[PDB]
Amino acid sequence: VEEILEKALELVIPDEEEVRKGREAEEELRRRLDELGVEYVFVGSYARNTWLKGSLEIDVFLLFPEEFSKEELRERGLEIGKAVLDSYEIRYAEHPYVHGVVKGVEVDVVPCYKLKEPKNIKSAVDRTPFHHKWLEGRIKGKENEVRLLKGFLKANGIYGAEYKVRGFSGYLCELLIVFYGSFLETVKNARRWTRRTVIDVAKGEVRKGEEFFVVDPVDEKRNVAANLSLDNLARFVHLCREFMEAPSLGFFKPIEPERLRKIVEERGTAVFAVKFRKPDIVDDNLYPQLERASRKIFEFLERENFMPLRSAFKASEEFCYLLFECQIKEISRVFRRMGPQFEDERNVKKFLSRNRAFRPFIENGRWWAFEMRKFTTPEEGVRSYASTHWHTLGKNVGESIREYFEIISGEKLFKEPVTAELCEMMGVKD
Amino acid sequence: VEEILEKALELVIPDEEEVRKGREAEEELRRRLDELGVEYVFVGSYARNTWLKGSLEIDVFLLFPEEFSKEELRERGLEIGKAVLDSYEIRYAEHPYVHGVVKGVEVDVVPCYKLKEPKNIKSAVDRTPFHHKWLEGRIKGKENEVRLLKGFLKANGIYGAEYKVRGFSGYLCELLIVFYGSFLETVKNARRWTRRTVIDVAKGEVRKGEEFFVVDPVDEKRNVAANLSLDNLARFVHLCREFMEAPSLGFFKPIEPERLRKIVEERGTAVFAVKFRKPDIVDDNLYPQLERASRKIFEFLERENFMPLRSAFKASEEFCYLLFECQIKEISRVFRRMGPQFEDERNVKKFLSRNRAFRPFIENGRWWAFEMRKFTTPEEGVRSYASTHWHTLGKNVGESIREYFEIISGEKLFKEPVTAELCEMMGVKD
RNA sequence: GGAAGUAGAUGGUUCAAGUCCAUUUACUUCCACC
RNA sequence: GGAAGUAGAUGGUUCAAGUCCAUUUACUUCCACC
Ligand SMILES: Nc1ncnc2c1ncn2[C@@H]1O[C@H](COP(=O)(O)CP(=O)(O)OP(=O)(O)O)[C@@H](O)[C@H]1O
Ligand SMILES: Nc1ncnc2c1ncn2[C@@H]1O[C@H](COP(=O)(O)CP(=O)(O)OP(=O)(O)O)[C@@H](O)[C@H]1O
Ligand SMILES: [Mg+2]
Ligand SMILES: [Mg+2]
Repeated sequence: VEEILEKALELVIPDEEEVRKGREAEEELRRRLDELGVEYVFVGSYARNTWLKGSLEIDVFLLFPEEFSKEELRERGLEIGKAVLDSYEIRYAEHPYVHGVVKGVEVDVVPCYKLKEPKNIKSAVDRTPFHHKWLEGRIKGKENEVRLLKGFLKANGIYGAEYKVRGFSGYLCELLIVFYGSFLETVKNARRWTRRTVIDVAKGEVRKGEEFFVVDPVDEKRNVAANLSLDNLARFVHLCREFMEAPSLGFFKPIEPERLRKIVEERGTAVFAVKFRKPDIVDDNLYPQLERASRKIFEFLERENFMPLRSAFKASEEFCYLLFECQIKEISRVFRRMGPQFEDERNVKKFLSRNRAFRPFIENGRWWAFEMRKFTTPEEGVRSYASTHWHTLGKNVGESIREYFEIISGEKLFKEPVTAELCEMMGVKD
Repeated sequence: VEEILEKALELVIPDEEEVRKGREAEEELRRRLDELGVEYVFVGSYARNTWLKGSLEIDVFLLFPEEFSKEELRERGLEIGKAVLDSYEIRYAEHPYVHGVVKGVEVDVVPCYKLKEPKNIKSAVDRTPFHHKWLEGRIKGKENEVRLLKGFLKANGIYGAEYKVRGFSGYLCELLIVFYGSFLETVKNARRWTRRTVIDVAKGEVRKGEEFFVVDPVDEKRNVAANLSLDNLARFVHLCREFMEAPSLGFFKPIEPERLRKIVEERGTAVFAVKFRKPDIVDDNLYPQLERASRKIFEFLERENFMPLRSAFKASEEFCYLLFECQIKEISRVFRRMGPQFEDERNVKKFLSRNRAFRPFIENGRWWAFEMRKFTTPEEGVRSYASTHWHTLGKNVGESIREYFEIISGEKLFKEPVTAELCEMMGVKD
């Protein structure tokens, strides 16, 4: 293992030229910011030298007096960000900031309140300067351990707390390194994590809770792992077990429509997608909506007895796809409806008063009716469901589905940019 | 209602010529029996004049000393029966008797023990002479009420306690008339019977029990309605409710393969039969076995996710048919198998060590595997099931299935003598 | 023959079976055939 | 935007809904976007 981690360091540590680029970009930022007479602080991974090789982003925090309105922070912050970056983008879900580039390096310029105590925070980002002060004199010397953890997580698709990933944030990685001492110790101990593991770095303690909870040393009410999904927690624990069993440098490194067609026909399942235009909204808004829409349709498919197996979704540049595989390609038109016990004649009368095609029957002490379905395939079902229940499939996703959707299968489906997702959904290997 | 019951009397009461035939057959039996110096007693419906018009059978009971072996009763009883009847058949499940004809009338000649007290009975039939003594001076004058109840039950397929029917015995009908006073009172009160109704004629009482129970005034441990099915009890109660709501003389009176084909295709269901040679055994042995075989296959169909709707069975002269209708004509080859929670690595290791086609996955905190079915249709499934599980489908039925069976559907099935059963199974009306 | 129960022994399946699919011994009832 | 909760109002389905499919008002958190 020790030999592998040596090799892995070459993948996670920035070389002298990349470090040089960062420092020069930092120096230029300070120069631009000092010219404006702005109050700022460097925070995050650049300021701690815990950033992953090839993935540098400098965080500059603009410190505003607590009295300022939320609207002043965005106006003033966006104004400063734009004046200070070579090129810029402004795109966010709630908390305002400017993304840009200085001397080839990515930068976020972020307005925040200058608080004493990261308690009753005023903006969403107010803890961040306190994270830095806390980590400052604790992370020193353990930089490459953090970089190993980040690289391990990134190579396995579970790095980042954003909705798209629902994984481990960079800050969480730093806290784990402070807690365990090193990447290897983190990985060894994570093998024994449960869905009820509470890690409290400030108290130097692991206990049991209602949920997986890593308490922010800056804010004991804050779960740093709040947005780590159960399944992704499960993935990391499993990965840690595998790595220790058979340590591989491959842990640190990240089909033709014809074969996919044959696999689907081998499975004998109904495979299809709902396709609609992607709403022009940020990822952090879009993905939870794609998750909701996918779940609502899945649940419809289950209560309709199509026996859905799994679901998946994918957003391309212009379209979104909700993907489903079902055990039932076609169900009978007739089904049975449960009626009352033979005993209560009031409800039996009412149950039998319905005009039906097929004459109700007594079985095991109760009345039952044959009834007719409006659809017999999972595709016909989803068409009905998505057309009438658009409004429950996410604010923007539901509105887009209301404007246009189509259900795709077969040769037509395997031509869509969804092949990676389909393979993962069906556990296709090789 | 009173007018209908007047008309109905003409259907249930034997005319003077049929009564005359019975009396002459009785006189001839006595003459044949007296010539042999045999000890006998007339019992049952002929002896009480409670027999249904057109359905006369005389019961002659041979009274043997209690000390006699079971084998002497059969040998001696069969010997006497044969000497005394014009023609005869000997066919029974357990308790020996001879069926025959004297002067055009059906007769059962039955050996029984001459007990004091119908307690700790020695043969299955030992209560019968006591039933007669009990009913003798209680049923007098209410003969036609009994005949109305018998006729009502017979016209609706629930007369007789034998396994083929699982309904109301003639003796049960007599007890109900003694309890309620008349057919109309029986029918009025039966509307309020439940699956827990206990009727105790000897005590003049209705109470609540664990099950529907009519206590034999001759034997308080005996449930006269022991073999009345829950569903047939339910049928009678419902029928009683209908009759009182809309009294009809029709209550007392008992499809082309092409239309049936269209109905099945309208339903979109899988309809098929298991066909095998009828074992050469009595009804009372056969029917419970047909019931078992039908249930075992149904249960297989349910746990295999073919969503069976109902089942039915029919014995012809030479074949037996087990009939099934399923919502699922074809299921996918792939299905999901539930594995362990991500937490216990011992069981996860073992779950993942199985060589599979399709790579297991984590969902909601636990491992799942894709697995492949050996069959994809309910017919393929039953073929597999009946070929390997013949031994659990009844002693004789299972052995016959082991020798030969076939699964039939479509045009081929609608040509079998099973159309009545199929219509009833699917609630076909008109 | 079928059903219910009591005690015991097994095979298969399954990550895991007293708990699912089956096999089997002993004992106790009960039902249908009147 | 998404999630959880507290209180209230509705439509549909159903023999029967506080209990299923949905709609909606007020209030309390929480998460992602750093
Ligand atoms: N979801 C979240 N939870 C907790 N803290 C967060 C956070 N997002 C941002 N932060 C804080 O803001 C700092 C900067 O965040 P980012 O720039 O998004 C990532 P980073 O921690 O610098 O590491 P990375 O660039 O190596 O991924 C973090 O170090 C952390 O203090
Ligand atoms: N399953 C059963 N339960 C209770 N008593 C039964 C019985 N089978 C037969 N008996 C007794 O034996 C008598 C003769 O029975 P069966 O001849 O089979 C019918 P029955 O009662 O004479 O009426 P039926 O000929 O109008 O149907 C009955 O009257 C009853 O006393
Ligand atoms: Mg950064
Ligand atoms: Mg008779």
